[PDB]
Amino acid sequence: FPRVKNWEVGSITYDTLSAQAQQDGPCTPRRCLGSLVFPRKLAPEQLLSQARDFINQYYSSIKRSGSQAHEQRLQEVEAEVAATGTYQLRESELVFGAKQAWRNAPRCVGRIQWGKLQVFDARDCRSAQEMFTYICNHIKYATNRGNLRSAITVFPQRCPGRGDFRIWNSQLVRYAGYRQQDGSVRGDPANVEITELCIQHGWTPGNGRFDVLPLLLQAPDEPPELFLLPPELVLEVPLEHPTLEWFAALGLRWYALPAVSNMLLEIGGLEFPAAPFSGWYMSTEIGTRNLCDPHRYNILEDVAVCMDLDTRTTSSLWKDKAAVEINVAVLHSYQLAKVTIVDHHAATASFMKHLENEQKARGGCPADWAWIVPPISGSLTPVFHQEMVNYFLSPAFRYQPDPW
Amino acid sequence: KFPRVKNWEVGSITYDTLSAQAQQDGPCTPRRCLGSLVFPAPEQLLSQARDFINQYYSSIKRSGSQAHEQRLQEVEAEVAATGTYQLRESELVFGAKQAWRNAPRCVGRIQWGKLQVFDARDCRSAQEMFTYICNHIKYATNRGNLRSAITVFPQRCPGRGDFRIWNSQLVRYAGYRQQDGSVRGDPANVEITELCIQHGWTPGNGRFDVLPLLLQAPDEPPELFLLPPELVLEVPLEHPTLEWFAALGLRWYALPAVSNMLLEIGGLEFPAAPFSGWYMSTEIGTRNLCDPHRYNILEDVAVCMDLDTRTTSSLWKDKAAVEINVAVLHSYQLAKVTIVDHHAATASFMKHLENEQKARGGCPADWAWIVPPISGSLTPVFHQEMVNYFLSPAFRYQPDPW
Ligand code: HEM
Ligand code: HEM
Ligand SMILES: Cc1cc(N)nc(CCc2cc(F)cc(CCCN(C)C)c2)c1
Ligand SMILES: Cc1cc(N)nc(CCc2cc(F)cc(CCCN(C)C)c2)c1
Ligand SMILES: C[C@H](O)[C@H](O)[C@H]1CNc2nc(N)[nH]c(=O)c2N1
Ligand SMILES: C[C@H](O)[C@H](O)[C@H]1CNc2nc(N)[nH]c(=O)c2N1
Ligand SMILES: [Cl-]
Ligand SMILES: [Cl-]
Ligand SMILES: [Gd]
Ligand SMILES: [Gd]
Ligand SMILES: [Zn+2]
Repeated sequence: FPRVKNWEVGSITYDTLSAQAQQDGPCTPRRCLGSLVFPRKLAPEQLLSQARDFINQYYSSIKRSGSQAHEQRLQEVEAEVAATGTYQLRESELVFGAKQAWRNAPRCVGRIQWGKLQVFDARDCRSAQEMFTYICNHIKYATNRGNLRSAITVFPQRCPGRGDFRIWNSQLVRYAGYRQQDGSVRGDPANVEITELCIQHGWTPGNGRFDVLPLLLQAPDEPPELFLLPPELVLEVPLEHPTLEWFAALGLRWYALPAVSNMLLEIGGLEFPAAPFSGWYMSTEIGTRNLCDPHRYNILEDVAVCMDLDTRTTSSLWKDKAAVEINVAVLHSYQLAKVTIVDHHAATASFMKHLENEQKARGGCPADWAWIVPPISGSLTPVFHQEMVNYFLSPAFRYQPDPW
Repeated sequence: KFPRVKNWEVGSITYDTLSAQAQQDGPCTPRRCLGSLVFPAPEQLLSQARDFINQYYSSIKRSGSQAHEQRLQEVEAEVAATGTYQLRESELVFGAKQAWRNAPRCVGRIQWGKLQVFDARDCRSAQEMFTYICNHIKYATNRGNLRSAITVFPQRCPGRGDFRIWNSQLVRYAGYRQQDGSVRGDPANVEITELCIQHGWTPGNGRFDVLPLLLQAPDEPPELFLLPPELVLEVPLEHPTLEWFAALGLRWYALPAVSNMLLEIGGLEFPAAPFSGWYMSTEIGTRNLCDPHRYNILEDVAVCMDLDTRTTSSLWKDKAAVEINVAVLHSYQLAKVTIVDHHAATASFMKHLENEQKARGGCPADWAWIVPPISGSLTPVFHQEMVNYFLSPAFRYQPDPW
């Protein structure tokens, strides 16, 4: 059992939960591959094994392991797979599995919220227009006029033979990325590719660097089709700085709802290639990574010139100064627009609290240091000085190949 | 079947084939990654030595020659008669350089070839040990124009105890416990401070009192030595535009000299081999001054800046730390003492990664130590995937002699 120390306080804990980590990660005794974004790469006998495991801790959670429907629920799954090859989850199980998968996400710093998740059951949807309506209900419910609420919508489980439901965008809200004469990009460079696929599927392109892309939604086998998002459903926050008057004039915006729509949900060995989840932003995500990454909007320099900073020498720390103000603008703007957002200090402090809860509850917590520590001011947050153990638990969210 | 490594800023892809040569095992398994943990006979001495000799003769473009095989035959003969062997001087110098080159958590390695190696293997006592160290500090500091160096004391050897420097660095500030249960000075140094006191040291009462050296000759108790004040170059900290900053009375020293690590070369172990470079400004500004468990000045600086410390969303922590780092850079540049900021340093580490890929087919690197403690993704190393592993020669941690 790995010994884990916190270097700020000097406290020691042991991660006993790691002992039940199965689906092996990328690392070996000879080399650590912890920093890698995608680890490695992306007879029904196996299905039952994962199913019994999932059902077993469901009843552990609600006390009733031993006797009662715990007994009973086990055979139905057994019978259901024997008869049909796959099985269907009880609604409560779907709910429990969805929360568990979020609980188990090593890279998520917001997991103190894992208990508060609204699960929409969309396993009875069988059309692209149906998905779109399901997505739109989600977006509307999750956005909630700016008082954001964590939400996941779960579409039908993958079946052997015949295709899958699948959202082609990485998120429900993504901004356009347009190539050009110089091969450079107006808009978001992260989304240039899906922008490419949007246009070659019949989407009329747009103005500039903040065009909300359409959804490319895909029902089984029958190839994808475009769906335009209602403007009133897509909540956005124009970016202003509380004291730097010119910041507004930079014309920056970001959307309200971070909703990830390309990850595969695994509960009890069943796979949901379409299960979009949503929460609310940590401000560094927008202010530091989206706006300031060299390969994203890359605005750092432009903001520095406006602040009349000395960009002639790295040792003026002009990047650092401009980054902080871009972050200050994000927090101020979202607060002004009354849109739920959390700063990286508050978020990491809550995660520390989440660590201690999980220590008592499960004897440890899978955490990926490199993704939990914020992208600015890392050592000024408590998680920096906290050792972590990273491993895979089920239920879980996994990456998956893209539909092309 | 070598690890694929991507740079996400640019889109580069390389394969770390060097990792396959990893001569030792770290803490990670397929079950779990322990990457963020801070702390992770003749026949085996023989195969270690044989691999280092192979390395040395590769580096001088003399692999497989007569001189090469002769040296191999000499080494395994000397292990037969004495249970050990001695490095030739050129082998020692190469070995110390590789150890730096091989250190996964060092962002400064672009410099690895420029290292002054002082051979103190003939050192006979603690008193002589002290003289060697004083010369190291004097050469390395060089009146503020810092030069990288290592001094190598006698290797661990059968029959005799170890040379050890008890201090974790050659220059450290005292850390005194208080009536508040508090600490006056550097809290990281309470233990060594206590040891010094109970070994005869007359303690000070300031926040920046330079510690004496506790130096251990084989099978001897440690002996206390005071550093000549004028040997220890310091920099009072001031801020280019915040004039009240100077009144905080903060200082730091010029020379970062790590002195409690073990240098391992071809299976031989050097328990005492202090090495020194020059500071990256974040070590001082962010970690030494702002860690809650170090000098912890962040809040007092923010209040002075008249930031709103009631709420986290004003980012008072981020703003104060940025100015503390500016202060450090300004002060060192003013004082004409070598310093590198985290942007230049990470930029040069990227060049090292590129050099090393051409040279060795990769480079051992610990992402979490290489990414600076502030402004991580503003630096190019953040977006670079890395493979952590152990190569030898190497610097290793070792237990405290007490
Ligand atoms: C409610 C507030 C939430 C906050 C503040 C938050 C914050 C974050 C952040 C900052 C990341 C870093 C990933 C990156 O930068 O690419 C992340 C990752 C992640 N989050 Fe959350 N999150 C929240 C809600 C949720 C919810 C509701 C779920 C699932 C139901 C979830 C599941 C995940 C997963 C699976 C990752 C892994 C990222 C990856 O592997 O690419 N999070 N979260
Ligand atoms: C010359 C400029 C140098 C710079 C800018 C530099 C920078 C750094 C930094 C920032 C760290 C980690 C900081 C921390 O532990 O909080 C580090 C670690 C390290 N450095 Fe360098 N260094 C330099 C010279 C050297 C030299 C000359 C050597 C040895 C000959 C060396 C060997 C090491 C080793 C072994 C570690 C990691 C040890 C540990 O993890 O505790 N460095 N370096
Ligand atoms: C749910 C949620 C909350 C929040 N605060 N932020 C997010 C966005 C971060 C994110 C979370 C996530 F789970 C997936 C992605 C996209 C994939 C990223 N890698 C593979 C390149 C992004 C998502
Ligand atoms: C040589 C050198 C140059 C430079 N710029 N900075 C340093 C100090 C960094 C350092 C380098 C080192 F090798 C050891 C330590 C102390 C160990 C701390 N860990 C266990 C938490 C610190 C050393
Ligand atoms: C190379 C490195 O592992 C990679 O850039 C990771 C580091 N940590 C991260 N952390 C978060 N939250 N998001 C990211 O995209 C990354 N990128
Ligand atoms: C737990 C965590 O690994 C630890 O606090 C590390 C993080 N990264 C670091 N990076 C450097 N350069 N120096 C450090 O001391 C640390 N501390
Ligand atoms: Cl985002
Ligand atoms: Cl230091
Ligand atoms: Gd102006
Ligand atoms: Gd002033
Ligand atoms: Zn690992």
